[PDB]
Amino acid sequence: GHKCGVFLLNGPEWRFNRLRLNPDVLSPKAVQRFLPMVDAVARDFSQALKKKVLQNARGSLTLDVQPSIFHYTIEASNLALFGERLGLVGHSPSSASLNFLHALEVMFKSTVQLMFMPRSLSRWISPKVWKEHFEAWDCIFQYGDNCIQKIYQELAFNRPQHYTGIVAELLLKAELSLEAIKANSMELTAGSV
Amino acid sequence: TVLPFEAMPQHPGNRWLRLLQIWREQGYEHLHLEMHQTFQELGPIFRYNLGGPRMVCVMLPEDVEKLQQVDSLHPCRMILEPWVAYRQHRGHKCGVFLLNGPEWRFNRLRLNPDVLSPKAVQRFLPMVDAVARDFSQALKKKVLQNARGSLTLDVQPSIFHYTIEASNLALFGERLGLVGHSPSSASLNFLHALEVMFKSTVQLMFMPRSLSRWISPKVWKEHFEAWDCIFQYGDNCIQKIYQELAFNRPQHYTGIVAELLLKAELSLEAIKANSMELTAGSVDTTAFPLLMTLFELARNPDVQQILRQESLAAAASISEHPQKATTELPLLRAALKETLRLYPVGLFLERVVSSDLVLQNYHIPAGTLVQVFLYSLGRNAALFPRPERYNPQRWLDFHHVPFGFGMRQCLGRRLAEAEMLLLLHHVLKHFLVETLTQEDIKMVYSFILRPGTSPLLTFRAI
Ligand code: HEM
Ligand SMILES: N#Cc1ccc([C@H]2CCCc3cncn32)cc1
Ligand SMILES: N#Cc1ccc([C@H]2CCCc3cncn32)cc1
Repeated sequence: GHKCGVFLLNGPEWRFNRLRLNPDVLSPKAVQRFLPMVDAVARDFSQALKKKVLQNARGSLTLDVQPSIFHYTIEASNLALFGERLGLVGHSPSSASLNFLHALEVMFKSTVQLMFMPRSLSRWISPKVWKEHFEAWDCIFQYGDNCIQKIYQELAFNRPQHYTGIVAELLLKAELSLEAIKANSMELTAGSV
Repeated sequence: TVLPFEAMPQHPGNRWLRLLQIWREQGYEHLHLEMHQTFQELGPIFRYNLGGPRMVCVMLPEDVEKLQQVDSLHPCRMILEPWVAYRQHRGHKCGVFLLNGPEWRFNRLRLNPDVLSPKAVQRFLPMVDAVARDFSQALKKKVLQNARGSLTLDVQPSIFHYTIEASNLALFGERLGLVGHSPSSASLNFLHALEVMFKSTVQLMFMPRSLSRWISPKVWKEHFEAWDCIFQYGDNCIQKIYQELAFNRPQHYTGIVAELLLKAELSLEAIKANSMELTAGSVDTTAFPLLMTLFELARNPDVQQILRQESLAAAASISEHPQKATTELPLLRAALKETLRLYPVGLFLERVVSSDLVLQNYHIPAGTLVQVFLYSLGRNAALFPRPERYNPQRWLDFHHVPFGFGMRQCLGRRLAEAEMLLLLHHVLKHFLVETLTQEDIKMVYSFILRPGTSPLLTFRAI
């Protein structure tokens, strides 16, 4: 019963959505506000690596950086988007963050398995892939739907003067319906990783 | 004038059809509601067909007062089969919560001075205060990491870990690492086991062991396995302290249990049993009321501002002497009572009557189990005008009995109060509590009464 965000829309619904999203997501003015938040996180990343690095006699650290990079993008995104700092740079992955990387992976995998046949074949030829596909999006939606509940409640009580992320500007303007803000808020939260 | 015990209205139900309803559903989560809607329809008092055994359910302060007059020297409450059974299966002694008679009284009189005595509270408050402070400091470090300077979360986990941290410090002088860090596997196992233990208590306590023996044999296995992990959390705690105090006696204060050990007026086995009850007993019963309070404050901004104002007022004097929190925060003490009026953790008081007595003008025969139902008592519109309204001032003036009464009334009462009192104190001086969730939280019975849902709270630092 959800609405589709811009990534999934065609026609006039799309344009109506997109034009209310540019100013706060894409514009040089938008950037000017969320870039210092992004920068803080990126500073934090390097600050955390350097600490771990200087603990070694050889002043180096050799690792798979994929895990920390993925958590970097989740942090910087959640900040820019939702004004929130999750503790995912220079600290372990949380079970929520890991469950979400995993769901996105499955979602994409299982996206490939369904994309290429019409619904009426996949229906009975691969029922367990639909069941799988939907469960990933359930997990995905739960995550992003967390962020929204948090900020939605926060904003019901005090409407800040300073900049606190992209979704705030969105809610505050209320140019878009709540369902629309939700759908797009989800796409950015899934898409930004 | 006085009427025969059988003149009393009867509860409609069966001890048998409820056996099965529990058998089937693996619980009895609506008990409180069902009991409430039975008082509505039958008046302040009714008997239940236990099938020979006599039980009466009452809801009036009038009737609590009558019941205390009949507390003997050895007030009895019903033997709680599954819990006692675990003690006999493992040969451990019983604690004050499970003892009756002379053995009860011997234990109780040697536990009051260090667990409940206001002298004791004066020694352990300042420790409790430290955990309460550590809790708001932790919250405020996180809150201030967010741009809107607020955190919106489910607090239940961290509330539960507070009551473990504080209890353990009050009790053992041990500061586990549990506030402003993550739950341990020892923590989550303990909480899990406590919950399982309550759950199974319900599944077993409504039918005799002869029946449950073969009706739910693995529910018994579940209960014991739960206790096993509970008695292993507690024993670990005691073995630590017992071996410290064998090697030297401190001259300063270092806990409720230590005082007991140093005095050795009770045998090691007796101390062991009681510490167990105190360790298991000081977690869920403190944490739920505390949670419930945060929620009523969250949904009564006005009552919260009064409380904060009186906590900013008392702020400097209290940090200077934490032991003063009891006398500088009466409005907050009241809110607690108000929380418990509405959300009484222990649903019932109960007495197996030593003497004939007369309630609501019926004859009550000796050896009758009289249960008092607090959910109804405190929701009795006629005694608490606008009962559905959260109003601490109500208590500023026998209507407050959620810890019980007489010699038997909760031994952890003053510890429970201090832990809730100090946490709220520090949350209020640092944060505004907020929710959009203004609709009532459905309570639920598994041995204790507890929120079924956990509301999403926002903590905004000022
Ligand atoms: C809000 C918190 C609490 C509430 C509402 C509560 C409630 C009660 C109630 C209703 C009783 C029945 C007493 C009677 O029948 O007269 C009781 C007894 C008891 N409680 Fe609590 N309790 C709380 C917290 C605690 C804590 C924190 C501890 C441990 C430190 C504890 C340990 C005990 C013990 C050992 C008894 C048995 C006392 C006896 O039979 O003499 N309780 N409590
Ligand atoms: N919902 C959603 C959602 C999840 C991931 C994306 C990602 C992955 C697909 C290609 C792409 C372009 N821009 C972002 N994306 C886009 C949307
Ligand atoms: N052992 C034990 C034990 C565990 C939990 C409790 C709790 C739950 C039952 C009602 C109550 C009153 N005071 C504390 N409690 C009491 C004893």
